Amino acid sequence: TLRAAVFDLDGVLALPAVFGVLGRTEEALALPRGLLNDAFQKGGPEGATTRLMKGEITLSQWIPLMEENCRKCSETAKVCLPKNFSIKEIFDKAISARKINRPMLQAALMLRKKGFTTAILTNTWLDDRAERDGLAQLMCELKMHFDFLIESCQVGMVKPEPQIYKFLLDTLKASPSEVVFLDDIGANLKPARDLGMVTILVQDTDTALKELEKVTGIQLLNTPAPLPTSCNPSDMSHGYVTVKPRVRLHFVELGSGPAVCLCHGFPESWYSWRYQIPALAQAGYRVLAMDMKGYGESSAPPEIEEYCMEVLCKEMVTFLDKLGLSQAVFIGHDWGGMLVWYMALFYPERVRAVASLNTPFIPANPNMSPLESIKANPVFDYQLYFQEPGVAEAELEQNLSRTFKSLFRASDESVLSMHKVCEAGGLFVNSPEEPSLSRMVTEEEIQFYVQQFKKSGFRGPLNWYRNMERNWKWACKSLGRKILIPALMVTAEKDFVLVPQMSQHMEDWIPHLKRGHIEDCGHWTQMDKPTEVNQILIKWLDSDAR
Amino acid sequence: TLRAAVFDLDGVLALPAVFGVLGRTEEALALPRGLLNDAFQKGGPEGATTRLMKGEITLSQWIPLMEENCRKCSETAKVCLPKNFSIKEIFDKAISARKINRPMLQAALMLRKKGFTTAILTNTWLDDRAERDGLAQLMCELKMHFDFLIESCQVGMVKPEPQIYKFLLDTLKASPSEVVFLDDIGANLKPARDLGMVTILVQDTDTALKELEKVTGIQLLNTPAPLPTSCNPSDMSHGYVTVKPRVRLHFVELGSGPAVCLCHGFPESWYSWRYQIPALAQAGYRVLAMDMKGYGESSAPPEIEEYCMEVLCKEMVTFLDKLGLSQAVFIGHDWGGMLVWYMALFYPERVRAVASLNTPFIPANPNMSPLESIKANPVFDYQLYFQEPGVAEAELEQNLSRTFKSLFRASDESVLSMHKVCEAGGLFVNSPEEPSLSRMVTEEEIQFYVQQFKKSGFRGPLNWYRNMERNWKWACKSLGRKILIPALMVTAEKDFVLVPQMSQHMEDWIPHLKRGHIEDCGHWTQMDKPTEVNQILIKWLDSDAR
Ligand SMILES: NC1Cc2ccccc2C1
Ligand SMILES: NC1Cc2ccccc2C1
Repeated sequence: TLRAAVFDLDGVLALPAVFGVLGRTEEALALPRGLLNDAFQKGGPEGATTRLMKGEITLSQWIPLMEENCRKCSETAKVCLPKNFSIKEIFDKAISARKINRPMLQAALMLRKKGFTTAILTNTWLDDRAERDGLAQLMCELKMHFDFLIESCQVGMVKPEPQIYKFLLDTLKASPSEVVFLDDIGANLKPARDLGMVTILVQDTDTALKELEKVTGIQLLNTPAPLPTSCNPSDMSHGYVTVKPRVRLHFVELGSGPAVCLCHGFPESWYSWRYQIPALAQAGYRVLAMDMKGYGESSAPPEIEEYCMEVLCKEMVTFLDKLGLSQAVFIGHDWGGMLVWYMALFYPERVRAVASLNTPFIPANPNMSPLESIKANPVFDYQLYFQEPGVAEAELEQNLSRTFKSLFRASDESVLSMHKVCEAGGLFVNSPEEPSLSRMVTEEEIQFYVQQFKKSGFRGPLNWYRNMERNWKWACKSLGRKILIPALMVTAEKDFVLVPQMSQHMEDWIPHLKRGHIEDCGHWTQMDKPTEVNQILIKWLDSDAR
Repeated sequence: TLRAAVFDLDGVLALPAVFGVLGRTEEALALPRGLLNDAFQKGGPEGATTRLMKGEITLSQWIPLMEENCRKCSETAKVCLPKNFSIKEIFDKAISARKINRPMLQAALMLRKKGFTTAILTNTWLDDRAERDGLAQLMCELKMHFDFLIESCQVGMVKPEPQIYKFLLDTLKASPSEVVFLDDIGANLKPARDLGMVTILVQDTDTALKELEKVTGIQLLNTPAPLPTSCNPSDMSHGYVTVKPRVRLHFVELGSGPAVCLCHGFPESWYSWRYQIPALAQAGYRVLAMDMKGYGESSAPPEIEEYCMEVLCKEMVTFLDKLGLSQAVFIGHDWGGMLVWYMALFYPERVRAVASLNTPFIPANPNMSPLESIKANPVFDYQLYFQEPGVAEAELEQNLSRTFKSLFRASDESVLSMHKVCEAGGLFVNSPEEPSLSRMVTEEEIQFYVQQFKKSGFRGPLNWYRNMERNWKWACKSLGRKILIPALMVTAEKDFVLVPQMSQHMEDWIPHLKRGHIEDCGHWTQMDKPTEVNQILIKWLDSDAR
C-alpha cells in the first residue's frame, strides 16, 4: 500500500535532460559516439563528476576537470576537438534549455492532494556560475510543491550508492513497499527495487504516468485542468507598515521584480488574491497583497471619515513612502478597483500602471447628487441599506459562516437578491440559515474569512460606502483630467452589479485603455476564474508594466 | 522668535531650476529673448500653466496647450520655430537634469534637528509622463526629511495667491513671525512678507544660507560632515516569516531593486544597520535587515543545537523560499559575516554576491580541534567564557544598559579587556557600573537595544558560540571548494579581535576577492564609520551585484 512518491529532477521533473545534450553535441559536432559521455563519467567513483555530485567541489571548479577529460578521451579516440570548444557554453545552454515537465509536476501535485508524501531525489551540483540564477529559479519553483528535496551535493551521497536510498527512506519515515520511485536512469532504479520499492523507468512522460496511475489507483492522466497554486497563510511573509499614529497596514509579500500592489474589495481580504499571488511572483513580479484599511490584520478605526477615498489614497501613498517604493502597479477589484482609478487620477507619479477587475471608471456627475445617482440604478439599492450605521453590521456579524457562504457564490449558484433589499429589510431575508458550500470555495477557506472578520467585524468595511458626498466633492476636482498612464479594464460577463456595459464610455477618459473580458464570470472574479485572471494580468504586465 | 522653516523645491531644494531651462533653450536655439518664457505664462490665472499648477489638468494634457502657446507667441514675435521641436523633450531633460541641492537639504536637516518644523511649499504638477518615476524618486527622497510637503496641484491653490500662505500657516500651526520662508521667485516671497513672515530671496545657495544662519542663529554653513540618514524603528516596514513550526524570522524592509540581505553579529539587532538601510535603498536596492535567530522580534529557542551554522544557513534559505527570492546579496558583520561566507560555500545558487565587515573567511583546520584553534589565539579567550551555559547570560542580563554602553564603544574609548576574561571571571570585572555614553551612540539608541534584549536575553545569542565542534565538522565538507561568486572583504584597522591580518590568506580560497579597508575603525564598523561603509558597499554593489 503506497503513501509516498519520489521523483528524479533530470529527465523526470525537468526536460530535456541535461544528460541528453552530451549525445546531441557529439552528433551536431560530428564527434565519435559517446566521447563527451566518456569524459563526463571518467574515473567513476573517484572521478571529477562524482566529487561534483557529492559536493566536494563546485560546478566552476569542475568545468576545467571535465575539459581535461575531453582531451584524454580524444588521445585514446584518435580524433580532434574543434577550435571554439566550451564545456561551459554547452552546459550553460543545456541547463537554460531545461524546463519543468508540467504534466509530471501535475501528477506529483495530484498525488500530494490525495495524501501522498512527495519528494525530489536528485544527483546535482553546487552551481556558482555567473548564470546560476536560472536554475535557482527552477529549483525554487519546483521545491515548494514537495515535502522534501534531497540533493546529492547537500547530503554528500550519490545515486546509485545504497546509503542515499536508506537516507531517503528514513527522511520519508516509510517502508520501501509504501514508496513509488521514478527515474530515467536504470542504474539508479535498481537499488530502490532491491529494497522492495515500486520503481518506474521514465522514457516518455505518458507511459511513465500510465504506469504511475495503474500502480497508485489515482487519476493523473487526462484529468481536468488544475486550479493555479493557492496560498497557505502561515507560509507567507507578513508585512506591517504604520501609515499614521493610529493606522497600521498589513500585507502579504511574494517575489522579486517590479512592485505589484493588490487591492481587494468588499467584504474581502488579501486572501481573495490567493490564486494570483504565486502566479504573478512566478511571472517576475514583487506582489504586495494588502489587507485594506478596516480589514483583517490592518487597523480598523470606528469613524466614518477615516474611510473617505482621499484619506484611503493618501495612506496608500504613505505606505509606498515607508516601504521606499517610488512606484507600484495598482490592481484593484470592487472597492479596491475604485481606489485604484483614484490613485491613477491623483497620484500618477506613484502608479506605474493601473488595472481593475469588474469596477469601471465612472466620472462623478457634477449635476447629480451621489444619492440621486444611486436612484438611477436598481442594482445599487443595497448601498442605501449600508448607509445607516449598525443595521448592516448586525445582519453581517450575526452569523459569519452564513454571511460568506451566502455571498461567495458563482453566477448560477446565487441564493440572494440585490433588489429591494431595504424593502426586504436585509440581504439575507430570502436566504437559508445553512447555505450550501459553493464550488468556488472549500470549508477551510470560508473559515479563514470568518477568523479574519472576528477581529474588527463589518464597521470599517461598511464605512467605505459611507462617504458618498465627500468622495463626490473630491472626485469633482479631477473632472478636467484624463488617465494617460498604462491602464487595463477587466470585465466579468455575469457580474450583475458591476456589469460590463457600465465600462462602455471609459475610452473618453482613458483613450489608451486596454481591455480584458471574462465569460461565465460572476462578481468574485479572482476565485471564479483564477486561470483566466492570471493569464490576462500576466500578459498585460509583461507588455505595459515591465 | 522662529520655529519653522519653509522651502521652495525648484531653485531652492532642487537644482538647476526647471524654469532656467526655458531661457537656456531660447539662447541655444537663437530664439527671441523671453519667447518660450511668454508661452509658459500665457493667459495668466486662467492660462494652461495655472490650470496645471492647480491640478485641473495633468502634465501630458498640458504639453499640447504649451506647444500651441509657443506658436501664438511666434505669430506676434514674427520669427519661426525650427523643425524638430519638442516641449516634451525640453521638459523631460530639464526635469531629469534637476538634482537635490545637497547643502540646502543639510541646512533644512540641521534646522529640524534643532527643533524646527520644516516644510516644502511648491508649485508643481500631476506628472503622468512615461518618464515620471525620475521625479517620483526625487520627491520620495526629499519628502522623508520634512514635516510637511504642500504641493499646489494637491491643494488646488498656487503661489502667489494669498490663500496658500494662510493654508501653510494653518498646516504649520505657527504665527507668521515664527516662520522663515525661502524662495527663488520674488513675486512668491511678497505675500509671505505681507503676513510678517521672514523671507529669503534665493539666488546662490551660500548667500541664502548666510542669510538663513544670521536670521536663525544656528550654524548651517561650514558645519562638520553630517552622519548618513538613520532609521526610526516605528517608521519602518516590519516583516515576519515562519521558517519552521517553532521559528519565525523578523526583518525590516526598505527600497526596490536587487535583494540585499543584512546579517548582524553578536550581540546586535537589525538596528545595527540603521545608517546603511536608507543609503542602500536610495542607491537602488531592496534592503532586508534581519533580526538573526535569537534576537529581537525573531524566535529565540533555548536549545544550543538550534544555533549550529548548518541549521542557521538552512533557515536563511527557507527565508528566501518563503519570500519568493531566488537570490539575494548577503552582507554580514561579526557572526553574520561568518554565516554569509558559509551561505556562499553551501548555497552559491541563492547568493548573488557576498560581503563581510571585519569577519574573515578562515577555512576549518582538519588537523586541529576548534578548542585547540581558540588556544592558538589570546584574542578568542572570551569565547571559552561563553561556553558554560548561564555564566555569560547572568553577567550580560544583570544590567542591560551597562552591557551595551560598555560594549558599544569606538577604538579609543574602550573600558574593557578581552584578555584572561575567564581568569578575571567576566568581561565587566574592570568596568564601571555607570559607563559613559560613547560618541558612536545616543542614550535613545542604547535604550532601543535594552528593550530588544528584554524579550529573550542572551541565551540564543550566546548559543551561536556554543556549536564549535558541530560547525567544524560541517565546514570540513567544504575544504575542497572555492568561493567563486562576487565577494568583498572589508577590514577595520582598529578591530583588536577581528584584525585585518587574519584576512591575509583569503585570496587562496576566494581568488577574485575584492577588498575594502577602513582606518580608525573599531569592531562596530556600521556605527563607527557609517559614511565609509556605505561608500564601499554602494560602489561594490553597483559594480559586482547589479
Ligand atoms: N461617483 C462618486 C462616487 C465615488 C466613490 C469613490 C471615489 C470617487 C467617487 C465619485
Ligand atoms: N573554523 C570552524 C569554526 C566555525 C564557525 C562557523 C562555521 C564554520 C566553522 C569552522
